[PDB]
Amino acid sequence: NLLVQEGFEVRSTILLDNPQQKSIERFILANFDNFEQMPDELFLVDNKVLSHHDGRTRILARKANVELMSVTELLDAAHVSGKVRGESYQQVIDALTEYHASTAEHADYELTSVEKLLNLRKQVEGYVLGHPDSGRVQAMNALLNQVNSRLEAVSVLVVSEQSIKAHDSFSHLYDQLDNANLKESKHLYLDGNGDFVTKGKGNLANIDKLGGSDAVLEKVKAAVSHEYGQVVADTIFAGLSANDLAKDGKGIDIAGLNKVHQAIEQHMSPVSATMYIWKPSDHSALGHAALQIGQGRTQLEGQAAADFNKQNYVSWWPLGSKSSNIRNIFNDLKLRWSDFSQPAHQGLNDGETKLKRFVEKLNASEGYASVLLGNPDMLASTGIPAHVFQPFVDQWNDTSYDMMDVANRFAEELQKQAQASGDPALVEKRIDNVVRLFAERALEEIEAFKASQADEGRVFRINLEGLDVAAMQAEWNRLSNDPDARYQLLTKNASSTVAKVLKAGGADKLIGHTWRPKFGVWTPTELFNFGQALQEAQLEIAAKK
Ligand SMILES: [Cl-]
Ligand SMILES: [Cl-]
Repeated sequence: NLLVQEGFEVRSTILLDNPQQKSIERFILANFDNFEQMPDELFLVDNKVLSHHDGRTRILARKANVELMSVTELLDAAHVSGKVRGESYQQVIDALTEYHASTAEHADYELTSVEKLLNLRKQVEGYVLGHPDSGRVQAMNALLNQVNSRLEAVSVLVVSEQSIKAHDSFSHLYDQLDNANLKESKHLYLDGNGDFVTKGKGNLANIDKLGGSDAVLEKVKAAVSHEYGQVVADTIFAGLSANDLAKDGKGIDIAGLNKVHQAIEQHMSPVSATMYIWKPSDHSALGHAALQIGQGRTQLEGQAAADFNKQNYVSWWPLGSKSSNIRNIFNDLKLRWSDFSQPAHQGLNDGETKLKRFVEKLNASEGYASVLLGNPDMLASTGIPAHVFQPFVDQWNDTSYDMMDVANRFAEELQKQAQASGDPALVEKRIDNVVRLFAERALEEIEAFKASQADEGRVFRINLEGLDVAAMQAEWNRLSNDPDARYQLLTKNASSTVAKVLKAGGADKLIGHTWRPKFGVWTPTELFNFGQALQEAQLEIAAKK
């Protein structure tokens, strides 16, 4: 047989764990049945016994094998003849795709592959929250059970655990609205488990018995309180009427649930966003705009809060990626307007020089190939499909340092791809744009920062209240989280990207009417005046209470 040493270890490298030196040890070897057939890791935390083999965490016993369905398996299970796949169904399919993607080169308990898993849960739940009569629900429920089995097995080993939002949070509810796509007059009800649900067909009874019970309103209150404490819950419900809470003044519809959402936000964080407007003293020069989205309801601490902050910063490219792209093409730098709005009581030279000698070096397409294969984060923004470039990226990276032949062979492929498309002008412009448009844009920005440090203009700030932060965060996430979204930022004003994010957060509702910039195009001077009208709208709203 084999001996066990100090969790524990076994040797003929196979770890073993008990939650420690009790009579639970008697239950352990009982389960164990064989010699070479042993999982790398094995655990005993509760009535559940769990193992980690390869990259996969499983829950083995409670004294049942659980495969998450593949996308095609799900296509077979959610199939409903005659019906088109709607956005809600697409959001799920995509989230499942992104998940199985992550278990390929990660352990299931890594935070990346858990955030993936959570989003799946988030997307399934909202599927059902918003489409209770869909012929899809059976398959969704089957998938949901699978996900929760996965979360349960895995969370034991997730290191932080903080990102995992309690099943009884206000967040865990609110998160479902995104993929629910619910009409706001729709009410929330509770089922025979007291879970949140909406009803369509068995509807009439619930519709008739509305004032009859407050279990729904009290569940929502209980949720807020479990997450934000009784003080927050007391305070924000104290100033929410019954008709704020529901069109008809009974229970809670979705409009109401959003008012609970926003209310929590104003409480935790009075300002929704800060708009920055750089007005250079003018070399016949260009003005700049950016927006910092606040933290709203979000409860994060330390490093993760700083990260969240940087990722909520709106410009012509997401900030973490801009930063790395800039280093990558050469190899700390701070690239926010907030960084230069300090005034005299407490890099941009090595980066400015390097970038000047890059654009002008680019202003003279074989060289291009070398740059994209260096920057794959940017190469995916060119519109060339992964399966085409990756062979070459791979060749460049690992295979023997035989670089220049590959760089040349890649350039050839780019032209075969431009022809295939049936619009080569367009393919070629897009590659060109990624490569060099980004360089020029980053350069011009760094130069504005410098111009501000050398006091050659003025950075204006507008602090905006009353907008839907979460909404703004999500919009900006759309606009920046895939390689295409980014190409779409690259080729427009920061001013307009900002205006799209403001509009997501409720801007127009605030101002009252639809705002149109002169000619229909955003500029920093347009954003500014917009900014100012939004501020005037808030006072003529908060002063109304
Ligand atoms: Cl949506
Ligand atoms: Cl800009």
